[PDB]
Amino acid sequence: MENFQKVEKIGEGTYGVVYKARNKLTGEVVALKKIRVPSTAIREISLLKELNHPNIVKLLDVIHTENKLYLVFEFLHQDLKKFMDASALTGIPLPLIKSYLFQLLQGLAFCHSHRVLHRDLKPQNLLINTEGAIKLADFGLARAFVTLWYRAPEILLGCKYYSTAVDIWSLGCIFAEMVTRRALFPGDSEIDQLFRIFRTLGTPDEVVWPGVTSMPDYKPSFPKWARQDFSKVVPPLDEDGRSLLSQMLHYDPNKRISAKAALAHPFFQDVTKPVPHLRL
Ligand SMILES: Cn1cnc2c(NCc3ccccc3)nc(NCCO)nc21
Repeated sequence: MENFQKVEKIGEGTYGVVYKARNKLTGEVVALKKIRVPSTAIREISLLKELNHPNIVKLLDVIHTENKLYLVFEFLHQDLKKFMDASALTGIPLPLIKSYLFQLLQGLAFCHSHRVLHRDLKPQNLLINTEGAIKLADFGLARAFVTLWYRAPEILLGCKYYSTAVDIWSLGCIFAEMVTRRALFPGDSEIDQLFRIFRTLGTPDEVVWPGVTSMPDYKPSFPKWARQDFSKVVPPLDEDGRSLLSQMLHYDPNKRISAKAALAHPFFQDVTKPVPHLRL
């Protein structure tokens, strides 16, 4: 819009291009998102404008002008993906990884309690500040209105009425990635994605996942793989970390751990809030 000096295109995703912009009037630097108009989209958004939390990127303003929608968000200095790319030679220390996951579970727990799902978590929409805080960006736009890597298996198998459990799956995937410095399931197609999950956690069945064989995209023709030990999957992570991850990656959406429950896991017993050395 004309109230902003679009100083840069910091990115672009499923819902449009995001720009680092300065408010011509307030002088503040904000993240301007040009959304790519449904009275309902508008109404879902208004709800999001009102959901505030320390671990959720704040939606400052909604500009519905000339039948166009722009979302104005607070600006954060870096995203997790870039930060991990910088740390790839030494990894993000466990204390920082632990603090980040803890904060992320709090954000998720706040949203999930309001029946708000993200549905598209990935390192790129996790933003961090020099203060050691991390926040979830784009929360709830999915309902208001492409890497398959963090996609929950029930979504891959055709489930249309998915739950908050899809976010815990995504988070578990990210958690593993920070630990090993390599993506857990780097799938290049929905079926490749699905068989990558199967080769590591083993092909699901009625025992571990009752109802699985009746899923829409489920085919009796799927290969049967065996489950690998987690010690081999996330070699560096301790027992507490592995049991937590295990619970986040349960096939059955109803058996997969909740964000609130995860906060009480013994893995977070020695959590602290260290500060990251960011290069801006
Ligand atoms: C809604 N929002 C608030 N701050 C940011 C931010 N800040 C990080 C940032 C700063 C400068 C250049 C690139 C990214 N990055 C992005 N998208 C980046 C994911 O590719 N959106 C943001």
